[PDB]
Amino acid sequence: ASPFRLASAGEISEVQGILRTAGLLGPEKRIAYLGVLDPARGAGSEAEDRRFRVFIHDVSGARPQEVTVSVTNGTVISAVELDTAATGELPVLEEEFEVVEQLLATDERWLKALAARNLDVSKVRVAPLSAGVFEYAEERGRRILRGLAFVQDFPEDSAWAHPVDGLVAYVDVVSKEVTRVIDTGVFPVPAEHGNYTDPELTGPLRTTQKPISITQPEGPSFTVTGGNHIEWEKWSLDVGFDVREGVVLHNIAFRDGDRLRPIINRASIAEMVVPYGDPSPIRSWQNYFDTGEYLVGQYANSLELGCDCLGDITYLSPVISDAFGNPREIRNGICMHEEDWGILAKHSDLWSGINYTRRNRRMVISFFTTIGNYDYGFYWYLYLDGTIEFEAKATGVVFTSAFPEGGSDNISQLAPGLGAPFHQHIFSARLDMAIDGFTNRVEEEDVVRQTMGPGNERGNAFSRKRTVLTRESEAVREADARTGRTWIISNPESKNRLNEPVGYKLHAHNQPTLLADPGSSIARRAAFATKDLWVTRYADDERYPTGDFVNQHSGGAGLPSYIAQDRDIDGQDIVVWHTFGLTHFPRVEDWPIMPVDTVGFKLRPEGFFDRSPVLDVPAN
Amino acid sequence: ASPFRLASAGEISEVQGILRTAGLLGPEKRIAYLGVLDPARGAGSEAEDRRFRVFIHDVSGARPQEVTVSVTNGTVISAVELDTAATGELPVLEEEFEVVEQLLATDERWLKALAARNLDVSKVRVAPLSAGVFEYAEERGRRILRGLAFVQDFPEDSAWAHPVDGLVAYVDVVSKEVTRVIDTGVFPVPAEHGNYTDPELTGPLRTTQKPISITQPEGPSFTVTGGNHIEWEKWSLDVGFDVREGVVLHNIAFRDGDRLRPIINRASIAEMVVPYGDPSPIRSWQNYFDTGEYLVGQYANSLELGCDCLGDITYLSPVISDAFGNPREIRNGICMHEEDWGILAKHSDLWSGINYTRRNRRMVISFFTTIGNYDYGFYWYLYLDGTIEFEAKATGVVFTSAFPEGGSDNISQLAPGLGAPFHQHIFSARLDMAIDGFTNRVEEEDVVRQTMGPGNERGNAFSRKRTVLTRESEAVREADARTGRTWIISNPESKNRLNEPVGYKLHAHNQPTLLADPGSSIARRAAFATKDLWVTRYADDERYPTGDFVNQHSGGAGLPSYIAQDRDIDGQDIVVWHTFGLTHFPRVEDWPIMPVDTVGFKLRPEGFFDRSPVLDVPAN
Ligand SMILES: [Cu+2]
Ligand SMILES: [Cu+2]
Ligand code: NA
Repeated sequence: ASPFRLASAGEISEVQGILRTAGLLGPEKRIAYLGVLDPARGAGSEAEDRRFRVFIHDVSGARPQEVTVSVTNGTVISAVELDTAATGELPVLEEEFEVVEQLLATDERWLKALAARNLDVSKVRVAPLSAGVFEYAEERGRRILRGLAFVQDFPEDSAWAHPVDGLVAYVDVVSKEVTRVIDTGVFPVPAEHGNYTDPELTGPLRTTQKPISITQPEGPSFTVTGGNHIEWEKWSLDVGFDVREGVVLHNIAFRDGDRLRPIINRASIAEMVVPYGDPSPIRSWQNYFDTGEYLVGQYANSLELGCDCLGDITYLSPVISDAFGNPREIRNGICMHEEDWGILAKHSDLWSGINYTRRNRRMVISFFTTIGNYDYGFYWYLYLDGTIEFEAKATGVVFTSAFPEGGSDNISQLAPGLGAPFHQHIFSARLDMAIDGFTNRVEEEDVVRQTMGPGNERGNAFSRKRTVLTRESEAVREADARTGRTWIISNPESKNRLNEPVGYKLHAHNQPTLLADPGSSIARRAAFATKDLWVTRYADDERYPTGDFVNQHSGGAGLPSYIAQDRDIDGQDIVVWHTFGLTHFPRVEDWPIMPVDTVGFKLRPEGFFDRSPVLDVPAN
Repeated sequence: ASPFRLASAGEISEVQGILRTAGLLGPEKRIAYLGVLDPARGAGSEAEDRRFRVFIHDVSGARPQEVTVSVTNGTVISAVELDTAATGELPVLEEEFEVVEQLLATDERWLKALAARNLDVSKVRVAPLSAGVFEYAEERGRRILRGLAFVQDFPEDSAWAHPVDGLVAYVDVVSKEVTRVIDTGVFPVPAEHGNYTDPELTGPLRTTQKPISITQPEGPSFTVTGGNHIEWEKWSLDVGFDVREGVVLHNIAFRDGDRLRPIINRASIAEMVVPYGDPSPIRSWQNYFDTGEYLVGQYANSLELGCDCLGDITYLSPVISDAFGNPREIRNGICMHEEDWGILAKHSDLWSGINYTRRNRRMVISFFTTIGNYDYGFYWYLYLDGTIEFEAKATGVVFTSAFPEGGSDNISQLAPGLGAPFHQHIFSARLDMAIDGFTNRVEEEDVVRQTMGPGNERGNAFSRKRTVLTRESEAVREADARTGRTWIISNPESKNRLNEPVGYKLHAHNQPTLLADPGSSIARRAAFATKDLWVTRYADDERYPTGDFVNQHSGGAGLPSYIAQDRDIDGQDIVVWHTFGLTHFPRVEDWPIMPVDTVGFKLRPEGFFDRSPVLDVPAN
């Protein structure tokens, strides 16, 4: 019934049938992206029309197409031919990754480079990576992947321990041509293995860890209805899944007495970029747009009970399309559970004699994705007190290189001869806000220091200032941790019982933003990552901070083009885009497999409620 | 057996006897502080000598004394008379709290102020607050408390809902004189109650929460020996307790193979200040030094199983002295337990076919204190991967005032006519470092951006720089979140297998430091709070960042005086002092009892180990 329900296998099969009947999905076509469109703005609107957006690639080299289909009515709504040299290439296909290593194994330049290093081609793995846009004019309008080589000594060996530095190749994956092979010189291949399940490396396993048992004897406190609608401790929301963005939260609302009060209409991680900071020509092109180029939902893991998710777990198993339009289920791809979260509130009062303690808990919605060497966990948390938090967990195996003799300013040493280039992991959260409805505004709040003098004779006073962002051209903001800067999203037409506008406050971690030179290719393609906060007026087609087609696309799309419209955002339907990330100088302890590091953000009520919203929590 | 064992009831009883026989503990004497002294520096220290430091107050007006006694030998080691106008007053005594309300209840100025407001003196509670040092020359050398009034409508009523603004009194608690009563005008006393257990306010309690059962069927993974020595998952440490500082961690070390490697010699929260930013003369003097003036350990809560600490809990019950030298047990004052902490490391490798997941855990050592309206939880965490983290949890009831007609730049409105002045909560962690031994140094690490040009043709490179702090005069540092600034504590004489000095990196939260004007009394007395990081050379008597006697001390004591010695800290026995805090603009949701907010810091290994230290964690 719900328009926000997960896509079903039948819906995906029906999209395939509709495309086939329309003549759009013959044997030379491949589906590079397929996802459900959210309902347009309008309460009720069209009753039931589930629409899907499809990007269709052609392996014969014909122009690709963007197609919108109505699965309800069995019709193609629109189909447009794309000029990829202008608007960008489609996302990378899983089947294109395998092509790179195979093509290189028969290229005379590649074989000659490996022979110079006394390497057996049968043992050389090639990491196929997105190409970006640089100085190679022949790449415009072609689908290019770039390949970096690693040696696998035996089938269970971690190839990441054995990078083949000084060598890179570029491959046209449609015409199946190796365009360039670049060899800047022989580096020793690091010889130490990185096999973290080898007892020679682990030593004997610990026998000291006693079990921790987390159980819910009466079951969990949340309910799931309609497949993906959650009700938990006054919160209400729908859990969506999109092959590009991964988990998407819809319709986040809080039940305050008799009233269901909206907070966030749609929350997602709408892009994530991983730029590398090594100026070697072997790697200076390396920038992953995991969301926009690779599609993080496509690579979601099946999560194992007791290992990945511990406790009383409820799973969702989202369905995506494969490259031919057949449904593929990601079994146990989303874990949901509640967690104890320590003390919520506590006070022992001398004068009244009352001692009061209450415990907190949070609802957790998570998934994990694996892109090559890296593994990322995406965690959304809802707390009893109205706080919403996102946390990204980064782990996996660091990307490696040789460590140059004499050292490096841009690479860490992990093991003898083994380096790890400096890089960042930067996320963009897209928060389509709906604080008590859609009439919202953003205020920047700074601490204000005051000078000792008249009206402040003891020099103790301090204050704060709020500045309303009224137009998009002034809504590109930077962090300032030293002034305690936060941003408040409020509804100027909905007041609390003190006659102040209701609001939520965004607390950032204030980590560095994109470090690359502003003139670089990556700064132009990932312009969102250069500033901490952007606010736009809502528009149906403004979905991603990097635009629709990120692969091999120059600048020109995404947030800088949206904000040029300079739209009114003072008490309007607005979207907050928050950039946050980790700057990774790898340490020895990250090798041979990296312990989790985290980054995120949170939103806390700011006069949204008329008093604490957790006065009705029982004592247990 | 261990020199670091908790003080026992028998030890305190023996101190009382020694003082009594020496003639130092007559009926006019009160113990304001008593604590065990740490062993002096000595890698061959064998002969047991348990020494206690005592501050003795005299209620008849005679000079107080600082006394050191040896419990082992039954002797007074030293006894010095204190000139408090010079070096500061002794900490506030619990018995002096009651004296303020009783003295004001018979003062004709106070009674006339209450009569104008139609307040029954029997219902007026007085919060007894520390005085600080301001313009009143008559207070130098006298023990002063200041009192602010709150109305309790009935014995179980929350008086904090009913502040009596416009009224403050100063009291000499030794001569039992009311020195000043200041009445700046009548403000309405806010009438709404704040009784968070009243069903009229809570509404019906939730019936939706289902239980979360956390058990350890084989018991916990840590061992406790000698009363307070912990071994857990390669970690080794001693858990101390001091009536001023609270929980103190000693001898933090990590067992790396067959070697016990020291990391931190002593960790404590050595001061915490709560400065208020309301310029009203009723409150412009208000600054709590909860550690230095009140002693946070003496107000530690007894923690209840299943409410305060959930899971398989091991308790410590520290012993302190009362004002007469009798031992007093704080039953269940410290909770220790381990808890699951999500994913530790995870990777699914395409090329090897190996799927790997391990879970993380942390050891938790905590206590809770209550000082008047506020309640603070102090949490130390040890993680499997070598991370050490501190977290403070702030809750309780916010301090209130009237909300002025026409509003305020320095006070939030919480309820009709009820205000909450702006304030901060600022902590100082004192970390006596011992990274692989005592020869340590500190480096400041900044991210370095690079410009596009030769050697960086694509404009992607970035780097970092490290600056060694070589003398105390250059070791007062500020945060810089925009450049990703961290501090590394390393041992230049102990190298990892890559021939780099072993180290640990301190990650701050980069919250604002003290906001008061630099010329203010509070900036002088809480100078530590004006900067994020200080490094000193270790000295036995440099224990607190604010000096030994904080109460009514005129300023400059502690860190500014220590740093002025300008000692060598480059490869020496050093102490790191980290300032961190919360800036609190109270929100409606903080009333009538405030949900927990948190702040803290963490330390992560930085080439301390030769590879990841958690390769031997089993799958379970
Ligand atoms: Cu990384
Ligand atoms: Cu506060
Ligand atoms: Na919106």
